[PDB]
Parts: sequence; structure tokens; C-alpha cells
Amino acid sequence: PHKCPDCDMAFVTSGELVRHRRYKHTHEKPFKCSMCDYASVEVSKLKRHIRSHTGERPFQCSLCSYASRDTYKLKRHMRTHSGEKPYECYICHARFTQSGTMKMHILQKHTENVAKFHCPHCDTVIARKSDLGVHLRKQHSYIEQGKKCRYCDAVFHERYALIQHQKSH
DNA sequence: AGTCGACTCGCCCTCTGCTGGTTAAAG
DNA sequence: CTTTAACCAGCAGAGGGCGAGTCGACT
Ligand SMILES: [Zn+2]
Ligand SMILES: [Zn+2]
Ligand SMILES: [Zn+2]
Ligand SMILES: [Zn+2]
Ligand SMILES: [Zn+2]
Repeated sequence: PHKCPDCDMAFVTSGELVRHRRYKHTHEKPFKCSMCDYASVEVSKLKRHIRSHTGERPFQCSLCSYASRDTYKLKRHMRTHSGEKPYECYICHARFTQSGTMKMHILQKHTENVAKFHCPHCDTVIARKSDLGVHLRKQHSYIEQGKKCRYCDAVFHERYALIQHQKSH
């Protein structure tokens, strides 16, 4: 109460050091979940976790329909009504509602040697991983009822094969 | 008393991934 | 001009790490 053997404390309180040890060095994780293999250092965390199974959203935006699992997602939602933009690219001074959005802007706009993503099925590369997501869903997803070639009778079940086939035509 | 350890409530940060407007090239 | 799909900010999903304030419990 307090000092740390393996870290640079971060006094002071008996738990403010014990729990620190629990988080950063002795990964205790006493409380465990119902269905998943989850367990973590605080019960507050598990109470929050169980809503991913249940679906409880006990925090309403008095101004819209939204409802969040915990308090912070609502304070973060509130910025959209207030118009507050707390975050700032230090290079261009663009403003953003959300920290991670800013980090992503910096990564795509002011960063070099950043890794891309190559589609496994087709040969095109795109920058954000999530856009590789929408590309795999729109271009290499299974189309159940099929699509017919525009100029011949051949039917295809994936949009890529369809567009590729539409040659030499 | 005086010190916990356990209980609880709250602040703020990170990583992840989908959605829809824009834009620019290819039909 | 239309059609298309990557680019981009916006925005919501889950989880981690800290501060700090009540008490009954035990020396
Ligand atoms: Zn430490
Ligand atoms: Zn669970
Ligand atoms: Zn709202
Ligand atoms: Zn910038
Ligand atoms: Zn054909």
C-alpha cells in the first residue's frame, strides 16, 4: 500500500496495487461465464459480458432509440447529438467523433509501408480489412438461386465467376 | 481504535467490424 | 452520361486497466 515488485508503482491503496498485480502480472480471473470460456479479474466485467448473450441494453439515449450494454457506449453515442469532436489528427487538424476513427485516418493518410490485403479468391488488393470484408461478401459470396450470364445460358453461383465469364463476349 | 479484503460504483482507453455517402474509373 | 466498387468518416460491438469510496471483520 503501495509499491510494485515487477512494475513501477502506482501507489497507493491496498487493492489499487493488488488488482494491478491481478491485471498486469498475476492474471487471476476469478469469475467465469455461463456458455463461453470467459473469466476476468472483475465481476463488473462479467456482469457486462453476460449481456452479449442476453441482449440487455439498459442505457437509453433520451433523444433517440439507441440502447447500450454499458455507460460508455452511450456517452460516445451522445457526441453524435452534441456534435462534439474530441479527437484531432495532429498533422492535418481534421476532427473526429471517435479516437479509433482518427487513428485509422492517420494510418491511411499519413503513414507509409502500411500492409495491404490481397483477396484470396481474386487478385485485387484493398487497404482496410473491413473493405476486404465487403468485397468478399459482394464478389465471392455464394449466390443461392444463381445468376445467368448476360449473353449466354451459363449460370454461376458467385458474382466473381459471373463477371469473369462475361468474356470474350 | 486501526488495517484489511471483499463489494461496489464510475472514468476512460483500446481493438474490431459494419454501413452508407462520395468519387473516380470503367462500361 | 450510368454503373460499379474501393475509399473514407461515422458509428456501434466487446473487453481491459485504473481511481476511489463504503463497511463488517480481525489483529
Ligand atoms: Zn506491476
Ligand atoms: Zn459468456
Ligand atoms: Zn441518441
Ligand atoms: Zn490527417
Ligand atoms: Zn456467357
